[PDB]
Amino acid sequence: EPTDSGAPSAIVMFPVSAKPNPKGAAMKPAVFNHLAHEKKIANCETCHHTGDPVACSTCHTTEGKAEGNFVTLDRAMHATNIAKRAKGNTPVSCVSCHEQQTKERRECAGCHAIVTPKRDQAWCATCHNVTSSMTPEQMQQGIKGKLPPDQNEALAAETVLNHKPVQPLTAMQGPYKVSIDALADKYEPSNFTHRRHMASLMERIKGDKLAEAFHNKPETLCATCHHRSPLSATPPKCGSCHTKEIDPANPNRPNLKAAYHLQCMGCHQGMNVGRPKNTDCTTCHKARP
Ligand code: HEC
Ligand code: HEC
Ligand code: HEC
Ligand code: HEC
Ligand code: HEC
Ligand code: HEC
Ligand code: HEC
Ligand code: HEC
Ligand code: HEC
Repeated sequence: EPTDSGAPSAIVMFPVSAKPNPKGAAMKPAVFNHLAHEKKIANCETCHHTGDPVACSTCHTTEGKAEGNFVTLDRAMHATNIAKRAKGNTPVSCVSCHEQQTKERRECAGCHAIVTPKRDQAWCATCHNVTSSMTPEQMQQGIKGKLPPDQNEALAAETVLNHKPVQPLTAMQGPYKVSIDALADKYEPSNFTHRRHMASLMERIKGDKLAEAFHNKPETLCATCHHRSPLSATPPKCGSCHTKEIDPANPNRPNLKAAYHLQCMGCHQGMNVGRPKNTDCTTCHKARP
């Protein structure tokens, strides 16, 4: 399948710099699947914000220059907080649109209302992924904008085709139900439908390639809720980090009650759950007669 646009189906993107880089001091080049993107975004100018479709690096070099308003390659590819242009087009970055996706799509917006992205090495590597078949020489030529289109296409194509998404933990790999009773007092324990929740959440995003590329560890989705602890099938209790009472030390951290409310309710509201509403108290935990 060829692209409508006439662009290569997948493209390797290099760190175009005014500073010579004989040692290849750089991030691993990024492979952009143009075909898959263009099939999801009809407006070519959403990305090619100046109109004519040309490499962003023609204007956005690592150092920045006149043609790009000194907006560097780093900024053009990872900007967040991009201001809405009063007139004309509001450019997008790779990161901002991806971020847009998690906030605008109901199936993404529940977990992403409660997830604080790590944006660690694994996150960088999702984009910075050119096949290891790329040689230092090819790296040098791409940097100089002298890599032949056929070699670029071939490196990009190999990258796309050699990708194998990670096998996540099944909902059967987590507990079926969890009696959340760490604070049981005025109400009964909340009998959480742990497995049903996980399974419903995963089904809604099954096959999404953006989601699959960035959820790249078997337990990543478990970290949605079990955050700030090593990826694991048996994470520590919320109660191990969240104190019953506001802890006067480190710091502003929600106490346990708020941790549960903010987390459970935060997702429900993020993916517009019909029930329970945050005011449906006995739906999550029956009042104690
Ligand atoms: C896709 C959404 C990306 C993620 C996440 C990260 N980067 Fe990136 N960045 C990506 C592209 C398309 C490009 C341009 C092509 C290239 O690889 O050069 C870049 C550019 C950079 C650069 C500038 C070039 C360089 O000197 O190698 C750097 C320094 C860079 N990116 C760093 C970086 C880091 C550290 C990231 C994780 C925290 C990261 N990027 C994620 C797109 C994407
Ligand atoms: C963002 C999700 C994209 C949309 C939608 C479209 N394109 Fe694109 N294209 C974009 C990038 C990030 C790249 C790689 C540029 C790089 O630095 O290598 C491009 C590249 C092209 C090109 C090749 C430019 C060249 O290297 O000189 C062409 C001809 C092109 N794109 C055409 C094109 C058309 C017509 C679009 C709508 C059908 C379109 N693109 C949308 C990403 C984005
Ligand atoms: C030169 C003809 C351009 C090409 C090709 C690309 N960009 Fe660009 N970019 C250019 C200018 C002159 C400016 C500033 C315009 C203004 O409204 O200020 C921009 C700025 C951006 C930004 C916004 C940065 C921010 O507001 O902080 C982004 C994210 C951006 N550009 C992205 C981008 C991408 C991804 C490109 C290829 C698909 C690309 N630009 C090409 C000029 C030029
Ligand atoms: C919205 C306007 C986008 C822009 C800007 C960029 N990407 Fe993107 N990304 C977008 C969607 C909707 C998807 C899913 C496409 C589909 O098949 O469903 C993707 C996903 C990716 C992926 C994951 C899969 C793959 O192609 O490897 C990668 C790593 C990716 N996007 C990279 C990427 C880079 C490097 C970008 C700037 C050059 C970039 N994307 C911009 C939507 C948007
Ligand atoms: C809970 C079951 C999730 C759903 C459904 C979706 N995502 Fe997700 N995502 C989740 C977690 C816990 C993480 C890890 C954060 C970090 O520590 O790395 C992520 C991460 C992403 C990312 C990368 C981080 C970022 O750039 O913000 C992307 C781009 C992403 N997720 C996209 C995404 C999309 C498009 C979804 C709907 C189709 C989606 N996610 C659903 C957990 C969950
Ligand atoms: C699910 C989305 C919730 C909604 C809606 C409400 N609560 Fe909640 N609550 C939730 C959890 C998972 C827990 C932990 C239960 C425990 O035993 O560990 C709590 C806890 C409380 C508590 C403390 C425990 C108790 O006294 O038994 C209080 C008093 C409480 N919740 C009050 C409360 C009120 C009044 C709500 C409606 C306005 C309400 N909760 C909604 C989950 C959820
Ligand atoms: C939010 C939607 C969750 C996701 C996604 C996962 N889990 Fe979970 N889990 C979460 C809560 C609120 C609870 C209660 C914790 C507490 O301290 O009250 C749990 C608990 C567990 C446990 C403990 C079971 C037991 O004590 O009976 C385990 C072992 C567990 N969770 C595993 C687990 C795995 C492996 C996940 C991904 C497949 C996963 N959880 C996701 C809420 C959330
Ligand atoms: C220690 C290893 C943690 C465990 C286990 C849990 N959480 Fe946590 N969480 C912890 C920190 C250090 C922080 C504060 C971060 C900061 O910005 O101050 C929190 C924060 C929360 C919050 C607020 C929103 C957030 O940033 O994610 C909530 C809603 C929350 N935590 C909920 C929560 C739940 C329900 C837990 C068990 C499933 C849980 N946390 C465990 C660190 C620790
Ligand atoms: C998204 C990441 C969620 C988190 C965190 C929690 N819930 Fe949830 N819940 C979620 C969905 C999307 C729905 C609607 C139905 C669907 O699957 O599409 C619900 C539903 C509930 C309900 C009713 C059905 C049930 O399975 O019991 C309850 C009572 C409920 N949720 C409780 C609950 C609690 C106590 C949570 C934190 C421990 C919690 N949910 C987190 C999405 C997500």
